[PDB]
Order: sequence, then C-alpha cells, then structure tokens
Amino acid sequence: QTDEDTGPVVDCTNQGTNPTRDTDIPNPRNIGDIDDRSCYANYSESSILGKFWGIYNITDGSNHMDAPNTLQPRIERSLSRSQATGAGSYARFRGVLRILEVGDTGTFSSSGSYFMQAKGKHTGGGGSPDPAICLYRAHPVYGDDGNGNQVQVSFDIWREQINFRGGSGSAGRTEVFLKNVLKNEQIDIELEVGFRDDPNNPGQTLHYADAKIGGEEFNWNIPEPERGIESGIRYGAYRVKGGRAQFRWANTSYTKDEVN
Ligand SMILES: [Ca+2]
Repeated sequence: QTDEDTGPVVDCTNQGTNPTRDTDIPNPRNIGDIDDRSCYANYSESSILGKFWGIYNITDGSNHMDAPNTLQPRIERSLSRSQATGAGSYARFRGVLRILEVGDTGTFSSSGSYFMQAKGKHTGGGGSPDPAICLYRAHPVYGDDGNGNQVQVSFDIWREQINFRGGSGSAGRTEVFLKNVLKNEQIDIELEVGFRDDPNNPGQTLHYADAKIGGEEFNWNIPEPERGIESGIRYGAYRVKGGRAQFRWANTSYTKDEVN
C-alpha cells in the first residue's frame, strides 16, 4: 500500500493548478490554513498504513502563485502564531511524517526540501519582512533499487538556522545535521517554538526552537531572544530546486500559549 507519485516529474498538472493559495479540500484532516503555491499538486489525502495522510507534493518550477523567479514552490499549512514573549509562551506542532522524495540538484547547498519551519518576526529590521528562523531540510541518500538504479532510499534531516535575526544565504544561515530516517518510515514529529526563563540570567528570556524527531530531541536557542516578538510554525512541503518532493503528514495537532 503506497501513496507515492512515481510518474514523470513535470511542473504542472491540471489537478494541481489551483487558482488561489487558499485552495483546500472540505474538512481537511491536517490542522492549519492551506497555502498552496505549486501547480504540480493540490493538498489531498490518502488512507494507508492505518492512518489518514495529508499529501504534500511539489516539483521544480511549479510555483505559479509567487511572482516569477522569486520563492520556491510550496504547499504548507500555517498555524496561528504565539504573539507573546514572556516565559511560557509557545507554539507547539505535532504530527507523524513520512518522507518519500526530496529535491536534488546534485549540490548539497541547493538540494533537499523542507517539511516544516519555525518563523517569527523581530524588532530592529534585518531580513525579509516575514523572516524564517529555522527550517527542517531533508536531503536525499541514494541506494540501489534491486535492479541497478540509484534511487532515494533514506533522508538526512538537517536544521537550516539563522546565524542572527533575519539572516539568509551563505553568510546568514548554518546547517546542523540532525539524523537520518528511512524512506516511508513513519516518524513522530514535535516542534515547539517558544520563550522560557534563561537559567544563566535571572530576568532574561531564551527563545527556542526545540524539535523531537523519531524520539530524539534536537533543541536549539534562537539568537538574540530579546528581539523576537512571536513564535510561529508552518509545515508541509517547501523548496525543490531540482526534481520532486513528497511529504506525508498524519495526526497533526497544534496548540499555543501567549504569556506576557
Ligand atoms: Ca496546487
């Protein structure tokens, strides 16, 4: 039982050519507001492996929503941000992930695709007007398929993280390797982005993006916590600079708290 796209990689299909970013099915099982910027596919669902999965497939060159030659294709869901910065404020997403395919250019720095990301605006400028904080970028690992062909068999998950608020590009972000997961393996996911009391500094706050991936913790403190105004999460599929990305999400949940 499989819900993998194996046809030719093309940039658009009729069934994926949505006219507005908010194109969704009735009563989606995945939580959050759809943001569909890929004419390759629309959000849909499968019933396999004993669960219901939101299907997020995108291909290189399929972004028909953003102005040309700007942002990568995506189909994501946005989650209401925690707009507070006191200790105890947080945004918390959970779900079950399967990775089936990710983008590949043959060069690491442009390969891989994001299945979720932490965002949050900050004071003082720097960066785009709604800048990312960190993204969870899955890179392909190849192996033989049993008939002599190299195919994607597993995925190295890296965190792409700002060096400073608003950072982007080679100087503005760093890649930290997290862990490998097999193709189609069901992975428990948690991402919590929030503010907590700084142990080393009585009155100060830390801004964190702490993930759990398949039972393992990958915690990280966001630079310049005093400039953050909020904590936000998005998930789905984003970025595909060559080829096709395929992510599957089940049993998603989201909660938040705003504490001043
Ligand atoms: Ca679409």
